[PDB]
Amino acid sequence: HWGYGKHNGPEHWHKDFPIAKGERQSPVDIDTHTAKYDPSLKPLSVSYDQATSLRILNNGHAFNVEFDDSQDKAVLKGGPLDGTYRLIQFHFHWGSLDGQGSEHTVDKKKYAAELHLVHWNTKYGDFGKAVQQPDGLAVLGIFLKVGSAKPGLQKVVDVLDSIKTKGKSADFTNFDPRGLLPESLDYWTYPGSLTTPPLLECVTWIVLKEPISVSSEQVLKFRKLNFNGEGEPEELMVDNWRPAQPLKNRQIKASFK
Ligand SMILES: [Zn+2]
Repeated sequence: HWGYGKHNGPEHWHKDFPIAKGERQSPVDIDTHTAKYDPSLKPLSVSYDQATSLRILNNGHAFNVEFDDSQDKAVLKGGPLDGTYRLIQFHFHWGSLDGQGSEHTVDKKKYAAELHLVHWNTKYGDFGKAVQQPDGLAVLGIFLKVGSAKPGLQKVVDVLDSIKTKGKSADFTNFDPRGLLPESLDYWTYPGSLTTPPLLECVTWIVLKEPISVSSEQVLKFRKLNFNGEGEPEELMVDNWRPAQPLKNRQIKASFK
């Protein structure tokens, strides 16, 4: 019964998921002075023009915007990756206040939120098989700061009322995830894990340097979601982020100087 409260939050997760204290856990602090530029990293290739969104779901921990991943329609390639990784869903982590909410931090700076575009390695055939492999997933992480509105996020904001509580879903077709990207694709990369149980160590992380800006009103609407199901005492869906984990024997690489 893991979650983000005092009694079931990230300091507890190790009791059901011992990998929580593992060698390549996520998120991490990105120390920008110690990350090394790696001139051998290729530019990233984000091919989302044929992306087919289907549905949006409140899963009790976050909301997921789900995609049709039965063919190579929206893929991530290049960068640190070998092969082709298919988009399956995106979600966010965010805070109760603008001073916190992101999972990765940059020189200990916390952003208001963090977007995760989750992709799986097509060499493993499906998502469930991919998460059992050390190179099974590529997660594109994008920070959110509060400032100007993000026009391409507003369709997401406007559907959240219809999925307020755990287990609720809604049709969510024709959403274009290109409208969530910053201008630059400069990134940091490192090997890590899912940041929620089961905390599997199967992720190549690709964290963009450039945040996107969202409005105060936009993030206030994320904070009206609920962790509870319908007809349960209201617990607002806020601070659904895991804090930074020990880097251990890992090097964070930069794509840029
Ligand atoms: Zn996430």
